[PDB]
Amino acid sequence: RTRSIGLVIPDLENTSYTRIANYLERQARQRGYQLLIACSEDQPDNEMRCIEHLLQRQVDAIIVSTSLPPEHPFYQRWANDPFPIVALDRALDREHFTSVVGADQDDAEMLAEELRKFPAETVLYLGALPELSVSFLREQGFRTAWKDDPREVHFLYANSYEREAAAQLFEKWLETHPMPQALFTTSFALLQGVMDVTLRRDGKLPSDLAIATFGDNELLDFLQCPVLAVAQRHRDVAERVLEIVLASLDEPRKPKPGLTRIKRNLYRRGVLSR
Amino acid sequence: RTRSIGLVIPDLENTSYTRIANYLERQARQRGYQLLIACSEDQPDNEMRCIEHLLQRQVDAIIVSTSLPPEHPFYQRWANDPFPIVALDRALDREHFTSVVGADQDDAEMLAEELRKFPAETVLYLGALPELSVSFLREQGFRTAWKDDPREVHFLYANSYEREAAAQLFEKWLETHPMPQALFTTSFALLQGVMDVTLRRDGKLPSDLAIATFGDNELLDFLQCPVLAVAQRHRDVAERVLEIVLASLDEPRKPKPGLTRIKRNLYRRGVLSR
Repeated sequence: RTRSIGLVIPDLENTSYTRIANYLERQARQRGYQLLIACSEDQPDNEMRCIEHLLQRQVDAIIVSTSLPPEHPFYQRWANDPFPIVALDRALDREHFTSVVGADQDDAEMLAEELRKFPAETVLYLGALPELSVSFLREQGFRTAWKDDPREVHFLYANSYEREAAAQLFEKWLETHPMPQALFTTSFALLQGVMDVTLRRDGKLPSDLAIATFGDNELLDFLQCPVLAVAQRHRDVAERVLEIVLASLDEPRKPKPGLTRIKRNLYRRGVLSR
Repeated sequence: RTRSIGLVIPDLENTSYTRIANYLERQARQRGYQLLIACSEDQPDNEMRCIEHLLQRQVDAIIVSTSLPPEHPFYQRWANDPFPIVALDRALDREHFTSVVGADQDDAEMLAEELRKFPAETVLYLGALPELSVSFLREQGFRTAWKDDPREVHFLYANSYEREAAAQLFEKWLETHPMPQALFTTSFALLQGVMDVTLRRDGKLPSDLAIATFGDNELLDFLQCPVLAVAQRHRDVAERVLEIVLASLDEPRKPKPGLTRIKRNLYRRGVLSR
């Protein structure tokens, strides 16, 4: 017992991971628990050796945001081990591990439901990598809220979740199709890309466009148009992850394996903050 | 020998501290150490107990962004002690400790000298807490670059490095004077404060105001006026700190005690971005 918990995440560069790490650090310190941050750079081999380096340092538990294909046999080593691995953001084997993930589907529905209330003839759904779950979960939540609505929705998918990729595709798409009144993006990076194109061409970012995006930024309040944004309950996430770590260490018999979900918060910015 | 280093910072929320922490863990992991983060919340009492805790966990060295004044009696305990204690951002005793700090005067002048080149008449320096060391140096640097300039500079000073303090003051000042043609802020928060009121009044962020700020943000690119931004070399700072940590462990002597000013990088945004 070193009264310490390993936390493996991609990097402390992403605000989402950092804010959760922030809330978790102040959470853990509060109970005389140290937190050991070992980043993977989202590389599988790095993660595996970040794990053992925590084990070498007599860590009491690990919290992981795994980059492996979860089933990958590495974590099946601790499948029936009382040593607790608690997953964050990206789930582990749902039969041998507790995982705190988000509720992308219900989130995407809520956000989509809200955007639809805005008048707009032409609508554009912009995502990326529909092969992935986060991409599909979000599309499904959206399609759910736009089921019996008459309006046609143009769907457009980029090769990656990047600013440049979105910029290129949206610009190419503007040749055939015209500018939309309503927009739905599944990451902030996509919206950036779309905005770059609108700053080009127009010179002026829009004041006649309902924006709806995943991820949140406070600087969206300066925009001249209505924007809707969803972001994680970073603190509420941290609480739940830690409660499970403590339950496994303290209580007799660990919590049930499987997913537990936490919904995002909606934010009305741009003109909706006035 | 645990092969571990303790970091003590205010929080994992401030951009600069997190980015520095990011580039520091990635470096520390490579050299084969494990950072332990302990946040003071910028409270003296907390800061002190953190160091008690980290020391108790057999840590090899500590990096600190201290909340205490440079020659506080608490850190005189390790003044002639060979156990390394390196200082980040906020400097410790300038003769018994080595401090990796910024070049606020140099950076201010550089940024100021750049801002001058635009054709403005009414230029406004907005700062906060003038008597503080950091506030002083930035006022100092600015005056150097606007020494022989034959143009007035109304200096305005908020009573906190905060957004609403800046806004109130500026809008109350905007009664007595007309709109500046150039502008110089001493933090990002003060720039926020100014833009809030400019978004009021005008209902639109300016397109003709030459802007110079401390602290960077990519989203400044979307502005439609000239923008100059200056921010830390997180990676340089991080790796140059850690170099001193290892030199203190390995080399038969402790390196020169004193300040090592690392200069900030300049970026161009708004219309300058495109």
